[PDB]
Parts: sequence; C-alpha cells; structure tokens
Amino acid sequence: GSEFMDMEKRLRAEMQKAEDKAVEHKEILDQLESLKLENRHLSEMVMKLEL
Amino acid sequence: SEFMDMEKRLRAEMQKAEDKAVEHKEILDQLESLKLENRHLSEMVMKLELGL
Amino acid sequence: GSEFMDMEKRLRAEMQKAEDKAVEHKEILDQLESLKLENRHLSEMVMKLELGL
Amino acid sequence: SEFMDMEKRLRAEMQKAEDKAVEHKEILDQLESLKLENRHLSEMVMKLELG
Amino acid sequence: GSEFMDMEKRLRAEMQKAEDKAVEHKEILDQLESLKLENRHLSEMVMKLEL
Amino acid sequence: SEFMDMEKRLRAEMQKAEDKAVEHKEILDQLESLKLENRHLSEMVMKLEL
Repeated sequence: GSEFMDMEKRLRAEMQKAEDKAVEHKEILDQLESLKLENRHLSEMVMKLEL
Repeated sequence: SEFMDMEKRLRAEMQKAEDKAVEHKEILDQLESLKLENRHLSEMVMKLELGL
Repeated sequence: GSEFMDMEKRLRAEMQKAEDKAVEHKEILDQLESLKLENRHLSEMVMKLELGL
Repeated sequence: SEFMDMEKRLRAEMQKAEDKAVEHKEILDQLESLKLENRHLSEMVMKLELG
Repeated sequence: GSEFMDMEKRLRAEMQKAEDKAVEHKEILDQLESLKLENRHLSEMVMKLEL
Repeated sequence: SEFMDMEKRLRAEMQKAEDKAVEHKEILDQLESLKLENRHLSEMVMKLEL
C-alpha cells in the first residue's frame, strides 16, 4: 500500500546511511594505512641510500 | 601505540555501523519474505475455492 | 529572553525528532504484526477449506 | 527465532528512542517549572514591597 | 590527494557539529544554573522583606 | 534530587560530545602529521639523491 511503501523507502534509505558511514570509516582507515605505507617506503629509500 | 588506538577505535566504530546496515537488511528482507508468503498463501486460498 | 526561546526551540525540535523515531519504530513493529497475523489467518483459511468447512 | 529476536532488537531500540523523548520533555518541563516559580516569586517581592 | 580532501572536510564538518553540540549542552547547563540562582536571589529577597 | 541527576545526565552528555569532537581532531591531526613527515622524508630523498 502507501503507508507500507513509505516505510520501505525509509528503511532502505536508512540502511544506505549506515552503509555510507561504514564506507567513510573504511575511507579513513586505509588512507591512514596508505600514508603509513608511503612513510615506510620513503624511510627505506633513505636507508638504502645512506647505506 | 597511540596511533594504533585511534586505528582500533575507527575499526570498532566501522563495525558498529556495519552491524546497523545488516540489522536493517534483515528487517527489510524479513518484511519481503513475509509478504511473499501472503501472495503465496492467498493464491492457495483462491485456487482452493476455485475447486469447490 | 531570546536565547532562552532559541534553546526551547532547539529542544522541542530535538524532542519531536525523538518522538518521530519512536513512531517509525512502531509502524515497522506494528506492520510486522499485521503481516504475521494475516498469515495465521490466511493459513487458517487454507486449512478450513481443505477440511471442507 | 530469527524473526522474534529482531523484534526484541526493534522494541529495545524503540524504547531507547522514547526514553530520549522523555529526557527532553523532562528538561523542557523542569525549565518551565523553574521559569514559573520565578514569576511566582517575583510577584511576592512586588506584593510585599507594595504593602 | 583529491578524494583525500573531500574526507578531510567531512571530518572537519563532523568535528564542528560535535563542537556545536558540546556548546548547545553548555547553554542548557548555564540557563539552568542561571535560573536556580535567580530563585535564591528572589527567595532570599522575599525572606528579607518578610522579616 | 530529581533536578540533580538531570544536571549530571546532561553534563555527561556534554562530555560525550566533547570527547567525540576531540577524537575527530586526532584523526585530523595524525593525518596532517603523517603528510608532514612524508613530505619531510620526501625532501631527504631528493637532497640525498645527489
């Protein structure tokens, strides 16, 4: 019906909210790890150089 | 040490959000499962009272 | 004052936000009953028809 | 079981929303009750000072 | 580098909206403490006048 | 007394909000902290490469 339909379009949209905020957390996480990897990679470049 | 506390806090927060998205799917799916039983139960009724 | 009538607005908007979320939680829970109750009734009909009543 | 455990999860989240709406109404009521007796006191000061 | 910068702003937005809520709560605690102090001011005035 | 716990329940919610605002700044800080160390390291690689 109509009262039922408007409940599905909210429950679906409320879901992708939680599925969006989980992606934004994933965005922060493996962007920290990306900077972590560049840091080690640049550190080892420096080390291999002075060696 | 202090870097991998925030890192643990984020993943714990990320998982907390993931469960919410899954809790919504089980409610949105169990709804869809129940109406499917209606359409399949009401059809049984119609077929049955077509026979008499 | 006016700040005191800006905070009352913020509260009564915050409050109506909470009342609405509790209402949405009901219709989901209420509809999950009207559908579950309908299936017992629909099942009780399929039975009553096969028995020939 | 799958269906009736999520119903708990739903009811517990509903009351977790009602409890919030009650906590807000408690602030809005108690902050008006304060505002009320202040006028009720402000009048006694005026009534007393007039005689 | 660029998708990164949309995340920095999202983190900044959530930070401000958290500071806004911390300030909004402060006004709730401040107006309450302001009101009970006006009571004691008005209540003790009535008492002085009543003597 | 009924007034009392509300003021603590309200102050506690203020602390929960203050804490979240701090945690967001950490991520903003340690992010900007890492991108600074990564530029500083990148400069060392340039200077040393001669």
